[PDB]
Amino acid sequence: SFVPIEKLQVNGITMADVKKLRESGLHTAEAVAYAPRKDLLEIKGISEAKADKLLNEAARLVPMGFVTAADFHMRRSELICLTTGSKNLDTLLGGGVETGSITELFGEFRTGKSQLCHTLAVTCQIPLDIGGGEGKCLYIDTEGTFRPVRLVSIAQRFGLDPDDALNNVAYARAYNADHQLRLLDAAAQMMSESRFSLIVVDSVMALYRTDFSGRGELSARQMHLAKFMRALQRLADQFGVAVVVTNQVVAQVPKKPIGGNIMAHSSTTRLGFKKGKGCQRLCKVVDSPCLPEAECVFAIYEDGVGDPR
Amino acid sequence: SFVPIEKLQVNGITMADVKKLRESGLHTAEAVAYAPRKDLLEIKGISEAKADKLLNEAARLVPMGFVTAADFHMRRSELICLTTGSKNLDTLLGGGVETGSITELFGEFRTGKSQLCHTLAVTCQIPLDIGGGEGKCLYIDTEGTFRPVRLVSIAQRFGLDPDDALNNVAYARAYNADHQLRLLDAAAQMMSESRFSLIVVDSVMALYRTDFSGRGELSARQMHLAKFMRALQRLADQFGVAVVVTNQVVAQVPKKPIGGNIMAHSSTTRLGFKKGKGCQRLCKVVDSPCLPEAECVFAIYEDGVGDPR
Amino acid sequence: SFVPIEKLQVNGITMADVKKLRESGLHTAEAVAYAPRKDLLEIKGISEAKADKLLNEAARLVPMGFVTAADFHMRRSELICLTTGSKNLDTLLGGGVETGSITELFGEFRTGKSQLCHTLAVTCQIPLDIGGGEGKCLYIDTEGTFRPVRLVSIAQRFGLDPDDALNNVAYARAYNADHQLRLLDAAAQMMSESRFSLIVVDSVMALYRTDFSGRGELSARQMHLAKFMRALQRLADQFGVAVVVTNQVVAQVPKKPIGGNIMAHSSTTRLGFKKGKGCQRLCKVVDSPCLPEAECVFAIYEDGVGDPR
Amino acid sequence: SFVPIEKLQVNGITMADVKKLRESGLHTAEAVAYAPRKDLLEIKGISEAKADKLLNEAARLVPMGFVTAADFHMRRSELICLTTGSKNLDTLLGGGVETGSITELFGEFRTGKSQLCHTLAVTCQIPLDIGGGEGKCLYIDTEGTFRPVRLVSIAQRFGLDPDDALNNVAYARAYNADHQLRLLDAAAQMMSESRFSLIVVDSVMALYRTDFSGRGELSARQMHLAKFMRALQRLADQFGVAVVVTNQVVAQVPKKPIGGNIMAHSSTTRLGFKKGKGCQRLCKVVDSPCLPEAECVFAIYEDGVGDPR
Amino acid sequence: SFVPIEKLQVNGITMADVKKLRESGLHTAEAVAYAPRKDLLEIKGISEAKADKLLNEAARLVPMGFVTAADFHMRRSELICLTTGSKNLDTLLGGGVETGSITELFGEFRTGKSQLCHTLAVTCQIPLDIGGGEGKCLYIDTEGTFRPVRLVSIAQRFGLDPDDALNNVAYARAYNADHQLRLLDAAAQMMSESRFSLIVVDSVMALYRTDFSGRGELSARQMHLAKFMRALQRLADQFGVAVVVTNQVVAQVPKKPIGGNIMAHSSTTRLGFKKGKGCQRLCKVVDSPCLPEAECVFAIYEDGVGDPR
Amino acid sequence: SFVPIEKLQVNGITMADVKKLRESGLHTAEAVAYAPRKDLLEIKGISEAKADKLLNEAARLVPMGFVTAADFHMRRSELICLTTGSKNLDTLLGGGVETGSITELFGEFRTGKSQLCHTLAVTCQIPLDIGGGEGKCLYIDTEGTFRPVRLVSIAQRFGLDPDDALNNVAYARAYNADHQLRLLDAAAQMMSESRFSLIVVDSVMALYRTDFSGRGELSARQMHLAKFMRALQRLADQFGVAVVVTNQVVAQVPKKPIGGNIMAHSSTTRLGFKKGKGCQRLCKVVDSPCLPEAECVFAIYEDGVGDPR
DNA sequence: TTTTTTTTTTTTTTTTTTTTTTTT
Ligand SMILES: Nc1ncnc2c1ncn2[C@@H]1O[C@H](COP(=O)(O)OP(=O)(O)O)[C@@H](O)[C@H]1O
Ligand SMILES: Nc1ncnc2c1ncn2[C@@H]1O[C@H](COP(=O)(O)OP(=O)(O)O)[C@@H](O)[C@H]1O
Ligand SMILES: Nc1ncnc2c1ncn2[C@@H]1O[C@H](COP(=O)(O)OP(=O)(O)O)[C@@H](O)[C@H]1O
Ligand SMILES: Nc1ncnc2c1ncn2[C@@H]1O[C@H](COP(=O)(O)OP(=O)(O)O)[C@@H](O)[C@H]1O
Ligand SMILES: Nc1ncnc2c1ncn2[C@@H]1O[C@H](COP(=O)(O)OP(=O)(O)O)[C@@H](O)[C@H]1O
Ligand SMILES: Nc1ncnc2c1ncn2[C@@H]1O[C@H](COP(=O)(O)OP(=O)(O)O)[C@@H](O)[C@H]1O
Ligand SMILES: [Mg+2]
Ligand SMILES: [Mg+2]
Ligand SMILES: [Mg+2]
Ligand SMILES: [Mg+2]
Ligand SMILES: [Mg+2]
Ligand SMILES: [Mg+2]
Repeated sequence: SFVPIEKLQVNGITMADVKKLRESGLHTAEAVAYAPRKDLLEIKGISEAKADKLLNEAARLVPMGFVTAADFHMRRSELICLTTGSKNLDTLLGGGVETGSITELFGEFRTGKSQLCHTLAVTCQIPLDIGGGEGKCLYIDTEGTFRPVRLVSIAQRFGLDPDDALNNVAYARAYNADHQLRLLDAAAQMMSESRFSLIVVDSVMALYRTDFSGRGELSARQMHLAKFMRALQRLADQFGVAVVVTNQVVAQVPKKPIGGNIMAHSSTTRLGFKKGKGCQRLCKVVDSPCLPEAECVFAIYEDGVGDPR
Repeated sequence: SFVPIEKLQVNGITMADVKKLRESGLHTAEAVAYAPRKDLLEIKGISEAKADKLLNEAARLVPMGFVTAADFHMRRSELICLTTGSKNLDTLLGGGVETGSITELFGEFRTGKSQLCHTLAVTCQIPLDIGGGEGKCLYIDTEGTFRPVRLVSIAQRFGLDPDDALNNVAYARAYNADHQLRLLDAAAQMMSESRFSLIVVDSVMALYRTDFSGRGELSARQMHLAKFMRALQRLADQFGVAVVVTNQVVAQVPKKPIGGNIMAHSSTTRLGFKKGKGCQRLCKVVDSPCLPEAECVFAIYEDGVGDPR
Repeated sequence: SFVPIEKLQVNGITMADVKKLRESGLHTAEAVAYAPRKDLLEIKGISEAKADKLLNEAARLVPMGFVTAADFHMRRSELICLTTGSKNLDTLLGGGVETGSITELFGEFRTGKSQLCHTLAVTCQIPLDIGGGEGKCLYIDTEGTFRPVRLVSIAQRFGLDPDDALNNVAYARAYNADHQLRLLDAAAQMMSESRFSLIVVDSVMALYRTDFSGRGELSARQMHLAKFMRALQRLADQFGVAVVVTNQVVAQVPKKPIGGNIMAHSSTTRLGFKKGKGCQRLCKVVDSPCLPEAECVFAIYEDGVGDPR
Repeated sequence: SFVPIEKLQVNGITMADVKKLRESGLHTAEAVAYAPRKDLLEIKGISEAKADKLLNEAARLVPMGFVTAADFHMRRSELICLTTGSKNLDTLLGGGVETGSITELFGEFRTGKSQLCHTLAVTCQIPLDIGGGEGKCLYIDTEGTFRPVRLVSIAQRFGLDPDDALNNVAYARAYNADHQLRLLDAAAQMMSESRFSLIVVDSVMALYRTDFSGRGELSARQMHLAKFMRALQRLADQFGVAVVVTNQVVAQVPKKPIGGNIMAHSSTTRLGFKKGKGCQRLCKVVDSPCLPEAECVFAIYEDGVGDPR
Repeated sequence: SFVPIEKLQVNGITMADVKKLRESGLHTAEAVAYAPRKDLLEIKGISEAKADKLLNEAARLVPMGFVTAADFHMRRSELICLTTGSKNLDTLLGGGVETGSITELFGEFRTGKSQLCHTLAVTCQIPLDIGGGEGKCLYIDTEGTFRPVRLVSIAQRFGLDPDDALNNVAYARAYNADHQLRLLDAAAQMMSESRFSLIVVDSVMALYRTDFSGRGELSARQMHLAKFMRALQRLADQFGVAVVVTNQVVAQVPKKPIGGNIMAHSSTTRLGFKKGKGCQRLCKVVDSPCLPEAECVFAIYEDGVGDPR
Repeated sequence: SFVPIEKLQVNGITMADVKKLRESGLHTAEAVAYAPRKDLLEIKGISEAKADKLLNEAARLVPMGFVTAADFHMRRSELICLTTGSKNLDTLLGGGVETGSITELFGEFRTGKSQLCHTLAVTCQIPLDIGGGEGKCLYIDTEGTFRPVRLVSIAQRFGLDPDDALNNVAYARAYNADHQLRLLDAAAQMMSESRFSLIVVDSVMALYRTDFSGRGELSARQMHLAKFMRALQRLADQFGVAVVVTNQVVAQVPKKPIGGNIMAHSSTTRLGFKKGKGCQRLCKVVDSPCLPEAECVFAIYEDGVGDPR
């Protein structure tokens, strides 16, 4: 899928240089190709001359030019989608959650945002012919609501062994925004050794709310958030995984999501959740580059997300 | 349990540094590990190149990284749950009140919110064999309804010596929101010396209602409340105690709890109380990450909360 | 349309000099005539007494002097306008999108900026008698929202063949600001071999946000952006194409476009988009040298941009 | 109103010397009278002795000495002023735009700088008894915003014939700063053959911004600009025309014009524009040798600049 | 006042010698006394053994030797001082502008430098009792900002007849630096026939900026400027008049006057002007041999320079 | 302190020879003894015989031979040292300005060079017990900055009577370089009839710059300057007075004094001035035969040079 | 064989928050 970063060791580029690059956070040749020159010179040990040759070798292995739209159409026809467990939602989304972009879920409390993430963390492991991804899951939790018992219950409905299902999920907790950003380097390091398919951030704005307080700290908060979103997009470009994030709401003094224009402009797809009758929930498509606006109904059960019975 | 803060005395850090840190409000190595760097560059005497040292230390002692979900599942099966005195309530809660998270109780007047807190203040001192926690209780009051004469009667039912029961509860009264926030530092200091198991806040919104008035002060109220909730969650993370808070209701213009979206998103479990016939009452699960919705019946007697006769 | 650069090989200029000029990014005689002397001296091979000869010959081939306003009036009556697919919008613009200048579209999320670009990428290929351009399209994407499926649906409505329509669009993705500026040399190389009529940049400011962070890098950011805008205008002068760019908005601490005074002064026409009822949207003329301020309504359908139904 | 340069061949000077002078860029006897000797001894062919004869002969035809202030008052009380189409503006300026000096207009985008230039290009042709000039216009454009449709619309309001109006304006487009300076020699050549009354430069600093970049090229940029301003003032002295230039603004890191101290000291009159309500605009006098500070209001209509209802 | 030159005609000196001296710019006996023998021998028709007697004579008429400081104090106590029209300014300067020395004013655009010169050109004619000088004014303008209209208004405020005020000012315009130096011979010739009391040079540095461009011509520029300043001082010594000159500023790449050390060392008094609130301006003493540093406030009105209110 | 020239009257010598020598400019036997025989030849009236006799005489009256270093060391102990009015300066200079040598001060404009000379002109009359010289002062001015009011103010601070203080200073003004050289003969004649202690030249290079312009005339300027400095040193040797001179600076294309190597080698002590905060100034030792290189601080007040508070 | 001089010039915006309270 990607080009190993060891193939950049020619014409006087040694292994110590590659070790310095890995210590900086780059783990593939694509990561080197996508970075600007001013970024590479902020590493203690990389002189101006090398920074040029490094950029010349990477471009020979990673294509960056012009193609026709027919070629891009053919390539895009081969991306896989992940099933949500509900037929209504799969039809509404055009197949499921798609790899290579960012999907956002928002709503008020107990509307079902964490249950769907739990369901996807299982369906990302199953065979491709039933809507799976045949990969692993990386889960980052900023609120403390992750529950392995739900995973154990869900894995039985899809014919899995609970031991392997629990072994194939990597989990981490974050305590402030700097730690939240720091964890992405470890994620990138782990992604280059085995095959993953999904990343979850639940939720993305909870710690920013209190780490920066009031007017007078707004600009710095928005700048930090923009850096985080750019890093997530770069990971999706490098490894071809799906990315899912959650968000909270506030009242207009009737409810709207938080994070402002930075949040609104950088998400590929946006979905809104609402509370229904009993165990039923309502879903609406709020933003998309290729889908119309519409609505549907789903339900929460002991074994996960499904269709109303 | 935790790691003493005195272990951050390896290199270039003197007892004066730890004294300054303890002045700032930190009494554990976890507290230093969980704080952002921008927060450390605010204590007179710590400037730079030292905050970066205290951060490198306490990460070797306190883990912050990825694990498997099977390890997390094994660790979570060791948490303690405290009995409520009623079989139906314990069955509905999946065991009782669980350490490490936040539970909220809401309802209209004389629905039984304070009697349950009084009963929990006793059940947390008894041995783990019968559903206790073998620890002390910290009780903060903002309405003036704490009555030590109920504790004597309740303790006489569980085979406790009344004088020991009364000596093992710490009590404080608050007069405004700033005082309420300030008491938490003293709580942390006390918890770093002896062993505690439970914390009660009764009630959390009573003083906010009158300290801030009108739409022109609404934004400043919610930020203060968010800071308070974050501090409570940090204490629960540090010491592994249970946290219980109470809340009032209002009319729509049929009744809903006060506090807005900050309150609704920051709580882990939510329970609603209603009035029944005679001494009986009804309880309902309104929000939870691993339990379905259901209801049961309990009763109030001269010896505490129990099952209907 | 343009004078080929091979006509400059006279009176001592050989093929090696033209090869060096081409490698430096010049592909037409007009490009040589528009460059200052200080620019030519910075190319290896051109020393002196040769740049002067090149400039004299280019001025002989390309006119740069005074004419009467009647001649310019006659010449400007032969410019082509491209239809947007909506009659209200075409009337509001005096005919459509005009070749030889720069048009800017700004608004908040999901207001319809990318859908109009997709529609224009098809209408630039149809015959002149129905508002087409009879040429090819070049598309540069910095956000990853280009979707070939919309082109098939839009091409079906205008009587085009989908395979031919997909073969006549050239597509490229950019990953940082240096790469974005670099792609224009390849664009200029491609335009001198076959006929194009439209260029799209979607969007112009997305990567500048994160590549330059905070105050202290603001001047360098603005200077880089000024260079990019000047290159776009030079391409429009050289080849007689239409240029369309998109832009994001920010809050005033009620919304305004980003990019400052450089962006405000560099654009020829400026249009603002707003969200309406259902699938309807509103457009407003914010700046123009020959049109008054006015407003209209348009709509988004499965087959593109059109009039309300 | 000027002495032809053919009067200098009296005793010892021939037609070849005058041809050399004309090729170097001198077209009147006043031009020879105002040039320093070091400049004359720089044309191929002209040596000493001859360079000493011309300088003497010119002094006999162009007076350079002391006079009384009463005589200067009498002469200055016979200068033409050009109407702007608005009565408020004419009152604020003391009659209109003054021949023999330099006027500068600055402001942010779409504040009306180019519309007033378009109106003046028409009013410079009408008879003297209604505020006109009975002359021709020369227009230099560095941004590409010149539109003859506005001229056709404006000429009808004043009773002119549109074909005559279009035949009496000379137009040129500049592509870099060297070309911009080079066009003034052709301007002088043209002005020595027919009667003109106005010159427009719109705008003056647009190409300097990008032709020189950064700290290391600031001195050369300012020196080039000083030469351009001196040449403009020389033309105004030579032929008795009015000179109008436009300028852009930047933010103070609330807005100020660009060009430094050279521009600020070189202009005779300075006016600032601001955006009002609907089609209304505000004008302020920022610098002048004989007028106090004050403000007024004007408006833009389909037929040019006028009074607010 | 001064000793006429005709008195030199003794001991075999004819009128032809005196005419030859007058043709070279010498118009008094003090001028011949102040000149060195080397300069004298550069005149055609005056050779050795003639300069010997020319220098021997004029030493009996003009004294050049030693005296006591008390006598010089007595002589200096009889120097006229002109009034600026403002009491704060007259107090800050010790009485007004002093005859026999050089005063320089510097500042940025529209700080009031030319208005004060216009006011002095009137106050130099009023009787000695009210602070005048009872003489004529000589005015040299290099920028083109002289306005006789202000003189009428200013004269109406001091009880003067406007026509006589306008007839008592001599005005000249300079077109390059050689012409600027040439005009001083005519000034000296005029001053030997009628009584003058003030000389004005408005922007002594404006033409030097462009006449010598860039490094490589700096030495010649400074040498020419030094000659001009020396001639000004000689005139002030010869006729006992006051001398006022103006100057521009540049940015320190927070502003400083131009001209270098040659200008800084040859000015007796230096004053800096700054912009205030409304029509108010601030003045500061920057250099002087007998005054301390201080500040004051003045204002500009339709009748000239005056007190803040 | 000197042998009168009238003491050289012996056999073969008459009054006419002494009168002729006095006319030439020799006033003491030391001057005749120090004059090489070649010099005593252009004096019309003395060719041979007389010159040899005069040289033989004054050898017995003035010692010309070898002495022990101890005798010279003892004789050097009877040297006066004038106070500068500042304690820091007196400490840095080792006591004050010393008689018998040459001191030079240099710096930029308004650095305090003339104020110190004014103060010395007064302190040179104070009694020896408090650092005086009990003599008169000779002042030569080439710029026109001498102000007796400062002397009157300074006299009171030291207990002197201003009427008497003004009568003990001789003042002269120089108009060109030849006159500047000529004044020294009169100075020497004056010093042979009364007791003087100080001599001041302010400044020494102001007229040389303009009397000799540019290259080609160089080295004649330098020969003239060398002669002037040799004459100054001869006076200092003859009469045992202190000598002080001033100097200007130029920029290096950070500033350096003017005069070349002649001035650099001829001076005995060199001091540099710099501007400080408020009325404070900084002094630096740049050259001295027997002193280290240190710094100091002083200030200027209404009564002269003093300590920085 | 000889003997140093003399300063200049401004640039360029960013970025949302947060519910209240029964009546006959
Ligand atoms: N085992 C279970 N069986 C049925 N419903 C459950 C179970 N666990 C949780 N739920 C339901 O899921 C809801 C919580 O949804 P969640 O995704 O945690 O909300 P949020 O949108 O805040 O993330 C609760 O209303 C609860 O009733
Ligand atoms: N000793 C007691 N015996 C029986 N019932 C009691 C006793 N003390 C209080 N109660 C009951 O408890 C109720 C008070 O409930 P409480 O928890 O204080 O209400 P809230 O929900 O406002 O906190 C009263 O209705 C009262 O009847
Ligand atoms: N196939 C389709 N049919 C109908 N509407 C669509 C279709 N695809 C996208 N849309 C609508 O277009 C809108 C997105 O507009 P777009 O131009 O991508 O926004 P932006 O202004 O951010 O570029 C969405 O609201 C979506 O509902
Ligand atoms: N034909 C017209 N009728 C009415 N208003 C017009 C017409 N043409 C242009 N305008 C108005 O003039 C303004 C453009 O001002 P302009 O002078 O070009 O700006 P700038 O100050 O940038 O030069 C626009 O806001 C536009 O609405
Ligand atoms: N008749 C007048 N009445 C009031 N103020 C005037 C008049 N004429 C000129 N001014 C003011 O004088 C100022 C110009 O000052 P000036 O001395 O010309 O500046 P500079 O320092 O550039 O020479 C302007 O700001 C203007 O407002
Ligand atoms: N009477 C006074 N009171 C206070 N300060 C004065 C007085 N006279 C002159 N000065 C200060 O002395 C300084 C002039 O120093 P001076 O020695 O003349 O400079 P230079 O080094 O050019 O000769 C000025 O800055 C001035 O402020
Ligand atoms: Mg939630
Ligand atoms: Mg209650
Ligand atoms: Mg968008
Ligand atoms: Mg504009
Ligand atoms: Mg000015
Ligand atoms: Mg000085």
